[PDB]
Amino acid sequence: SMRKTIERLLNSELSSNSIAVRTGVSQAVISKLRNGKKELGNLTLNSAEKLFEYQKEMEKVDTWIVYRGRTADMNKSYIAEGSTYEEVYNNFVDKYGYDVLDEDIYEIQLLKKNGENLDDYDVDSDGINNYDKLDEFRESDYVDLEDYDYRELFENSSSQVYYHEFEITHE
Amino acid sequence: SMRKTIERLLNSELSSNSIAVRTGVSQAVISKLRNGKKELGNLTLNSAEKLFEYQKEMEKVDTWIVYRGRTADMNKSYIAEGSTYEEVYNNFVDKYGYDVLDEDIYEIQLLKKNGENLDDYDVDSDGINNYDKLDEFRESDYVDLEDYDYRELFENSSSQVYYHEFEITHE
Repeated sequence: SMRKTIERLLNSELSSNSIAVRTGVSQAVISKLRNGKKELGNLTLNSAEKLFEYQKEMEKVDTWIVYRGRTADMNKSYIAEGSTYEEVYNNFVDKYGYDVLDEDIYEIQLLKKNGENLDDYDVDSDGINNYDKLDEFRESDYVDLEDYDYRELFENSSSQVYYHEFEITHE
Repeated sequence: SMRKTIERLLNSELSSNSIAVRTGVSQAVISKLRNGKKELGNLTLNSAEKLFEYQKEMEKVDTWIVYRGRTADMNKSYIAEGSTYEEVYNNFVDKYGYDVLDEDIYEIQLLKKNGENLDDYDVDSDGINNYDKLDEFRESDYVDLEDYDYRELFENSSSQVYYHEFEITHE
């Protein structure tokens, strides 16, 4: 855990008790670090990591995502929000349901992520048609969708929502 | 220090006395770490740093980082490389420019690292809008970004590049 980051935490206006509660390091240690009775280099690696990780979180850039979707006819508009693409997807389905995005988009994304073949699953605009292979695939061990895959769930979709915009802010 | 690097040193074939003469760390401590008498967490920050800095210099020549960035266009992907995360960023900006990563991500990360409140800088999806206060901060005395911050500039970006992969030799 780098000393310069721990020093930024120790020279901060936070109370020694508040640092202790939030990090799990004793107030006694924090106080001795702040008054010079204990040198920072004398901290154990575990406690140094706890202080370093808390200060990194205090300096972490935040992310907020606003999704805007439009139908090809531009009659209907959709808006979903969240700090990750999964939360945006969850907000979208909570607001508009699970039948607005392309059919089986979640499963199709899983198949694409695992190296599977679209021809084998009879993928169609209506949806995956070969259900028996898909049920066997669920029994098969596979890698779960990552956060980026939830963004692709919107972008791979064209049946009802054709226009997809993701506005990101770090404020 | 970083555990992973120190764990490489202890596990890799070397003499505890040769480690002692090269690093200055007591042979008793190196032996106790290897035999499980001393846990790496209980090692003081001073000794952990001396062990880490040694292994780092012995791996500096062989250390390479490859970054891969995914976008909505499957055909369009970004590659950057370097011995440090900062070098990876410099290769990325030389090859692709400064308008691919999220707006003003470098400056926003710098502001956050220095404890600045983004409200004062009028941050939104367009980036920093209050250029006057940014000019004051640039002319102020501030802490520069450290190496891990450059990995974060890619990791926190989600507008154009939303999936980030780092391949590190760690040797």
